[PDB]
Amino acid sequence: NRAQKLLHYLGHVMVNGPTTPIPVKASPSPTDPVVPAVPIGPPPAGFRDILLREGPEGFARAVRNHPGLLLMDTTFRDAHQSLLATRVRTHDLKKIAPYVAHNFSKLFSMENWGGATFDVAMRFLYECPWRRLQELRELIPNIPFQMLLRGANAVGYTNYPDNVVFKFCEVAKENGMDVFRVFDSLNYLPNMLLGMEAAGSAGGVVEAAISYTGDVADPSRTKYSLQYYMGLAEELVRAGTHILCIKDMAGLLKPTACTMLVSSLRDRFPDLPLHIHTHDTSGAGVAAMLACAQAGADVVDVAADSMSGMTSQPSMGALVACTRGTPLDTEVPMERVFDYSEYWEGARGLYAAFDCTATMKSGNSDVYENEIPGGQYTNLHFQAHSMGLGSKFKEVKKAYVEANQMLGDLIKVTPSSKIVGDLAQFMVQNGLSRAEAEAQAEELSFPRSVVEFLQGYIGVPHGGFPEPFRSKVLKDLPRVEGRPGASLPPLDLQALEKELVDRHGEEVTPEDVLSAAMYPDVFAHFKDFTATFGPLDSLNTRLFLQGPKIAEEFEVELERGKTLHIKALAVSDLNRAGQRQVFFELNGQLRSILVKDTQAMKEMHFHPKALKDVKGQIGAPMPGKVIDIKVVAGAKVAKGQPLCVLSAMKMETVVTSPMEGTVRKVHVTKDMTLEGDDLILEI
Amino acid sequence: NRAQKLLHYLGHVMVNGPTTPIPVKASPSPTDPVVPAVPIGPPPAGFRDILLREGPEGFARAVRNHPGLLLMDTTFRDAHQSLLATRVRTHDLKKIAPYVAHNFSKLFSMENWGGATFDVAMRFLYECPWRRLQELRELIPNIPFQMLLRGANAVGYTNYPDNVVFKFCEVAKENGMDVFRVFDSLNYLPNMLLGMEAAGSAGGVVEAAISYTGDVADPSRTKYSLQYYMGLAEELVRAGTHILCIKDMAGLLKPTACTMLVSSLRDRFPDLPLHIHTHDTSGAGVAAMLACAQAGADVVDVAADSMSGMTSQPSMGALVACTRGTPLDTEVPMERVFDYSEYWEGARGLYAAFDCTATMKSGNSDVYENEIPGGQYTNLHFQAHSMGLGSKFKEVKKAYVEANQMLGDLIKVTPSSKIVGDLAQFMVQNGLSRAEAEAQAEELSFPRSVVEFLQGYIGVPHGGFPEPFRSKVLKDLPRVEGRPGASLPPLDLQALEKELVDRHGEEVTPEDVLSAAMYPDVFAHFKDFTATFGPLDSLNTRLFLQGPKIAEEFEVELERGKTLHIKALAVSDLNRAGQRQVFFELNGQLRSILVKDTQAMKEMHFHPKALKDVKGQIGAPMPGKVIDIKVVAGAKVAKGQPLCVLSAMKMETVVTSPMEGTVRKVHVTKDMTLEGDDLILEI
Ligand SMILES: *C(=O)CCCC[C@@H]1SC[C@@H]2NC(=O)N[C@@H]21
Ligand SMILES: *C(=O)CCCC[C@@H]1SC[C@@H]2NC(=O)N[C@@H]21
Repeated sequence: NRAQKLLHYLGHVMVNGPTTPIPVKASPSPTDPVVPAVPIGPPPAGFRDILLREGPEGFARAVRNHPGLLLMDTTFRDAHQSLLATRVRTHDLKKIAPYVAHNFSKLFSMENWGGATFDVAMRFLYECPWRRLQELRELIPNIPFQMLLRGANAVGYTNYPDNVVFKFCEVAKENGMDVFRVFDSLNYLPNMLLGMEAAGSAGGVVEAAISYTGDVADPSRTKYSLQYYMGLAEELVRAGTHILCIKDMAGLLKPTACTMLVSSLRDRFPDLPLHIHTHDTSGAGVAAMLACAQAGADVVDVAADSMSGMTSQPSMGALVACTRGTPLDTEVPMERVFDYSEYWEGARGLYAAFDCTATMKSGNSDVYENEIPGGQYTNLHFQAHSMGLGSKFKEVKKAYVEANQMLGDLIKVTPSSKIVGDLAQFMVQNGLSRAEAEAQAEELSFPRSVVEFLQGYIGVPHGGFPEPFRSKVLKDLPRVEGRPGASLPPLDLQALEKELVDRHGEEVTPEDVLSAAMYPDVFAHFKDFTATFGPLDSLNTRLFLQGPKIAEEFEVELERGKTLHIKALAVSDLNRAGQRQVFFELNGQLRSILVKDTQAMKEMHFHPKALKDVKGQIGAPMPGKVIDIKVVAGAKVAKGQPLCVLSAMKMETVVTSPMEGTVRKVHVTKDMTLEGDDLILEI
Repeated sequence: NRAQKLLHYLGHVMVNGPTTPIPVKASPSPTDPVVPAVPIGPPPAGFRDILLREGPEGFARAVRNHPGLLLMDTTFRDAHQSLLATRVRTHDLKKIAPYVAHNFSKLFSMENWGGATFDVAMRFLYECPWRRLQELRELIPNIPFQMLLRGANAVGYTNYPDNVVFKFCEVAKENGMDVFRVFDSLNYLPNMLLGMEAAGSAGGVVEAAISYTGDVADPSRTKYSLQYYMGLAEELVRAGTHILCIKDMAGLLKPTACTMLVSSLRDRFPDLPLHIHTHDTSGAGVAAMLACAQAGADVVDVAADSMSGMTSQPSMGALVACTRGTPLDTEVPMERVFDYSEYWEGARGLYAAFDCTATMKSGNSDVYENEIPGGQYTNLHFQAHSMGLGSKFKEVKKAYVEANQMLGDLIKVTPSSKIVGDLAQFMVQNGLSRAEAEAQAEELSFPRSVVEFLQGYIGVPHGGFPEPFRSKVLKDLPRVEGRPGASLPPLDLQALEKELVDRHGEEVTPEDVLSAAMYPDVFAHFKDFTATFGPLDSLNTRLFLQGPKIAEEFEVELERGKTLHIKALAVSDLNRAGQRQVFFELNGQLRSILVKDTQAMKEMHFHPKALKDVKGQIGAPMPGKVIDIKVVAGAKVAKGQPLCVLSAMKMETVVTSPMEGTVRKVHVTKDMTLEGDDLILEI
């Protein structure tokens, strides 16, 4: 009963379309991604060998004592979150993972988990994220792995109790995660210290990421000054971080600001490794990374050349070529870069339904005025499409700016940017301005994320909440102040394990109860879907998003040894219950799949009958047209008296009543062409 | 391997259409024929009981001593030969045979075999005629059967040797035939005596049928006078016939001529039974039959009221009603007639593709000027449709009159009418008049039936052949005079049995070798078809001519006990070899049928290549357009010299020759937009 669920999925996708929401109506390309040649044998030695040999402090001293620029690949997580709405599957990553393991041994790390990959992998792709992590950990053994962990937000959207995040880092380090980049939205310091403690006690390398916004080189803006970042970095180094990081999530770091900030961090902490992360939204990413690498940055984040650009990271080939021959040489050969970007061009062609290039064709300097991050940009375009706002995204960006100013000049990264984007979609859908919605603040019903933020369930912003808005929206809802994670009670995780073993099965693991603690309803619907259709992980992307075509024999190997040569021969028409039939040739023998179509129902309405059991139910003895009614609705009549007269083709009849009674209502109007045995009078 | 051939037939009819030629593009009606209620038990006693009890002479004395008019039903043979091109199957006859056996016990006989039913049952319907005869002989035991046998023509179209017709009557009497109506086309007397001897020595009742033509009441026409019929009847009574018959095959008997001829035959032979057969083409059939029954006729031929009329027999209900209360009472109840005609209205609705009423909506008095018989009328319309003359049938009838006059005023019945109709289609297809084709008689190529008739292989006409035409068409072909059947050698029938057992199987019976003696190639193609698709006899007519529809469960019971509930679920698209696939649900399990489509082939042509193995094969290195040729076809050139120049999108190339040689031909013309690697010069 394994190929039957797969054929049910394939027929359901053929007849009804894909169960994924599709924002751009397009098909996957017929061209396959070209995987290059990989030398057979064990891969080279990398930085994970020195990590497992001498710990995180020796890893930090090795990355600090490396002559030249080090790179981190973000193609597996942040490139397709910025460009393809986080929709790239584990199949296309596993096809290129041995090439990366053989040829990119000199990388610092590789971000391939965390962010929005958790929620999208369970929600839209029907995959387990721990399964992707384990598969790529077997495939790439020589390069350290890196995950993007929020403060007390783990991989969710709100603050969690401490035991859940500690257990989350414990199990993620158990599965294979090496480097943990911990950041917070509002730069709220105890949430950062909590996330750093949870990441450090699990045994992993800690990368304390400071969220950057504004401009430190512009003295006109004084809220997030250079001294603000210097004090934040001083306290984060005082908590025992191993690598400091600057997360510029919108792409706002300019070369002068880069030189100023990295030189301040280098002459304040002379032996601490600096990592810079930026997006190339404004079009100045490679220039900013060259400014950082000359100012004293150690690791910078890149992506493959076909998977970089618009809202993504800077390009790997441009960073390799722009440092060739310099003292900052990365000594990576460019031909391996060419083959890797060749693969990702072929693989990006498969995801044309979620692609950024259907709307945005080049960069945009207006990110200097709306400050939207890139992953949020593509996921926000999808979310605005799925709520009817799919043709008003410029107004969503304008209300984005308005909602940033209205909520008190927040630092927008994931959670806070999700709050500002929810408020922007609310202000677009209800036509409200800034002052127009602050005047009606005590009347309107803001969404759960905005009201939950104004309560303070994610933390406290810099300079405090907007207190007139917080007084007008929150009437008497509880304002839990201080730290949200030090107030909420710990979830009994063995109770949740006991709650989940009696619903799905007995292969429920701690990874599953962490998936259900982070997302209860998404894990429930994911488990129901994978009960119905089974492991759709090992399908290719054209099969997953499009199904097969007629008379084209395709090969599916679900598990080890179990191979299936499947043809799709015909699709019938609809049955009595609105169901179609699909005919397959599975392993050479004919099989049949019955799938419910989803559009051919809910089309019926007509006039009711005249029920014969009651003599006071006067109906039409013959069809035609009501030409005159002789009764007043409310009086009573005798039997034999005329009530209504009807006419048909050369025929006219007068309706008589069979017995007495009070005329309740005249059910028929004037000149209503009714059928036979249809009710004209209730009596 | 029995349901597979049936499903192959059903899928072949679904995808490709019916293998029958269809003259009128229409579908069988969704209404089923309403079979009435039949009382359970043994049927009444009829005339076959007195036949089997006292022989043909006692049968003749019983039909001669019956007070009142006797009827013969022609609905099973002559009605659908006149109206539906002989296409009614054994299924629809078997559905009403027990009703006839229970309710029409007072019939004289029932014509249900012979005529064109043999050739059409093997050729277009894929049935054995002996199978129909045996099935209806089990179903109707109380009524004598009647067959229409030609002279020395048996059930064919030319004269046969004596042993074949004697064996034919032997086996037909063995199978269940009781009454044999023997007639000849030219009223050639020794062929009539041969057919009467073959029918009488087998042990059956002999009905000597005189073919009627012209008008005995009109003294202006003197060729077929009343004395001619009187002398013919005198010699046919002198040969020992049991029942005399007048076959008016075109419908030319008028009431005065009927009274004159039947009164002459009654006062010449006072104790011999007279049978009259007519068609209702002119619209005076019931009046003529009432005139015959009052003049002294004993049996008249009728048909069911929904299966009578236009070119068919007179109506049974009109004959029953017009003799009610008279001394000529038939004592048949009219309600049984109503139910029988109700069945045949429902069953005639199934044969809408072969129906007379698509062209002819009422009778026609022009049969007084063209003299076409009714069965020939419908079969001739089919034959003119299958030879491209389907829209020129009025010209076929005009050339019919011309070919009657041109061939010497023949008596037109089956063979002779087939000769005149072949000549009429020849004169329509070649635009010839009468004298225009007799002037070119020595030049043209008349068909095999006309030339074979002018040789005299069917017999000698009254007054001799047209001797200028017989001299001009026949140059030196052998004119076998006298009797054709007393000249030809007898066929070795055991040799033909030995020839047929080593081709099809070992269930080859004498009925099969008579079928192959009468029609060799039709029996061969019929045996190949029934080897491929099996016994298609037990299908209903909508299934046979139309196939099934999608998602409509139909029941087929091929043989005793073996029942099949078949659904048809889907039909795919075409394969590589142009074949479609049909999906069935046979007995509840899914089956697949692969049928060759017949239209999606024979579409390819383009320019040939330039073959690389020869250096003297100069072809186009790039596509484009020939703009100038610099060579003269015939001279020889050196290598490096320009030959042709070609242009494409912003590109122009000059063709050089690789070596020397003589330019044979310039293969390309001016401004021929050719492809790449396409030949421009042979050298
Ligand atoms: C669900 O659609 C997955 C994307 C949801 C929003 C994600 S979470 C990370 C990015 N930051 C943000 O505010 N939106 C993006
Ligand atoms: C074949 O199509 C069966 C009909 C062929 C002609 C038949 S034979 C009897 C009728 N008489 C005649 O001349 N044509 C009809």
